[PDB]
Amino acid sequence: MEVKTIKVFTTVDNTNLHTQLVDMSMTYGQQFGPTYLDGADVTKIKPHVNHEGKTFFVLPSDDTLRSEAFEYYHTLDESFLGRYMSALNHTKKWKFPQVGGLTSIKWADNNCYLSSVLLALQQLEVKFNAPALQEAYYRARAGDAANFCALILAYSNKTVGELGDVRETMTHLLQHANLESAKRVLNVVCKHCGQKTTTLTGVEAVMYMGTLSYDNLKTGVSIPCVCGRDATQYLVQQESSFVMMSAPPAEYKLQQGTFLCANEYTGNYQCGHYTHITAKETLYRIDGAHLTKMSEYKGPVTDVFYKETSYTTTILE
Ligand code: NA
Ligand code: NA
Ligand code: NA
Ligand code: NA
Ligand code: NA
Ligand SMILES: [Zn+2]
Repeated sequence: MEVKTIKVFTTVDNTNLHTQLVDMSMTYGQQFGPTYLDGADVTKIKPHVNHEGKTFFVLPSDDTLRSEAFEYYHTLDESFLGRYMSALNHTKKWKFPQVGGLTSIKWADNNCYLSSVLLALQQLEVKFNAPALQEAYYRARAGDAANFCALILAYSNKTVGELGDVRETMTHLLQHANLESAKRVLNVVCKHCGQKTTTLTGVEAVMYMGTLSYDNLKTGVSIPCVCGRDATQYLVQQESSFVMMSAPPAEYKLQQGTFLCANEYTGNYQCGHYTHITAKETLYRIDGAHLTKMSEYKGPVTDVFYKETSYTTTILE
């Protein structure tokens, strides 16, 4: 007798494993719909005896599987799992060296922006609500980052090789972060329209666009008003474990002891390359696999991260 059937497990979350008896005369596709083995699309291939006992990813095709997928990924986007697997097939071949004491990514497939995201996240006090991200994030910190990168890509709506942006990616990822108690209060004054207090929560409490300087947000920054004037605003209260300050790329000085980490962007509107700046015993520039230690830094910066716990202004009235 030749082997005619094998047992395998199917899954949408790599936790709940569903036993299947596979007919070796049919493709995986004919039995399960689109099917993946460690990210590889095996929809069109027939089973091999060596597949016995292995785990295959499938698409959520009934209410139980849809619920498992929602519970794990925190999205109802039906294209998600397929995009995640498509990315994973490539990211499993990336290398994740330890550079400046952090897990970095050796350059491949225009992944510099992802390396900068990964490096930043390891330095923030952040956790993810979606179990897929939290579990992958833990593994990534130790150097097993292929799954985390594939997830970031899928959550971002980016494919492997696509040119990306750190701030855009962070906006997508932080939607799944533990920011429900993050709070920001801003005092806003327009000479025409008057005063108001703006309260922001979640992602909007930790991300700012317009200046790289947390000090400047504290002391006063210009912001457009609906009337056409420039109003001024300053930070009254902040409750979060970090803040991310972003601005269109420009030359900026970074001084050890005054920030957590940052993204350098060399380039312009068309094209650019993202590197990571951090500090340990001195300033570090981490460009994928490559470290440069620095005694000063003045260069093109787009995002600066700062530690926070709780801040309250001393500006009166
Ligand atoms: Na960074
Ligand atoms: Na995961
Ligand atoms: Na901010
Ligand atoms: Na302030
Ligand atoms: Na990097
Ligand atoms: Zn106004």
